Amino acid sequence: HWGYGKHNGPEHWHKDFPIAKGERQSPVDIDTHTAKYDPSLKPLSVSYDQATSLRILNNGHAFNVEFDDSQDKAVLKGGPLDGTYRLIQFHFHWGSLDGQGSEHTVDKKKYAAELHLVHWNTKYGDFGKAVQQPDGLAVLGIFLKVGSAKPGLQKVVDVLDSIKTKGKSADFTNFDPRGLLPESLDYWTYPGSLTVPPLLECVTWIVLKEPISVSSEQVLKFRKLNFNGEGEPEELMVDNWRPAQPLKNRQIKASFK
Ligand SMILES: [Zn+2]
Repeated sequence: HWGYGKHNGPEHWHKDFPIAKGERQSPVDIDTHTAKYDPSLKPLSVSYDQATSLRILNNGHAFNVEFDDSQDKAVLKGGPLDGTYRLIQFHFHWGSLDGQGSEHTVDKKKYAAELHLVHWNTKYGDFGKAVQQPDGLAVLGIFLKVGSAKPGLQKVVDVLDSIKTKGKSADFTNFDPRGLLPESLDYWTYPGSLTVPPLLECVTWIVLKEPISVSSEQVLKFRKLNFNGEGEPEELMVDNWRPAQPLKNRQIKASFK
């Protein structure tokens, strides 16, 4: 099936998903000297006070923290967006070593990891319908560097032992995703896609400038997960990032001077 290796990695994905070579693929390199400051961009509104996490899942590519998205609870609005987008899940991408792991890059710099908080446009009624629309998703992307521990992440790290292998899930209630946000909400934005198959071109990307710091111990626990299922040959869940894709006919816009 698709994955991150020699034989089924990103360089192969186009065979099953020809949109991989499309016009608006993600991630991309953010060239900070060309991104234009756009004074028409609004502050991002992140309203996560009523977020209801339900469960964490090892899907065989990453782990997903899932939310109850049956009501307007946890919503992203403003910024570059028109309307209201509901939080469905978050996950990460990370490396085997701290010098790689992010999907977006900044002037070619790779961070140790990248967090994606995935939200769908409530004008399309459900997630499956939204991913069929060019404005269906808003993904908030946050870089991770290694240094001080992020206290807000520790609940996530300490449940990973229980979801080591593909197909495992665990109850994961009352997790507050505000604890994963940096101080500033300054951002870059551009139109793009999901970074895993089916690679749909339905995302407004919002990539925060300011990384969060996590500890080496924290990221080390991400790297003990497994891509394989229970009892199969152990292949550590590392390097689950797609590299930068061509920018083509797109502009990256900065919310900040
Ligand atoms: Zn992602």
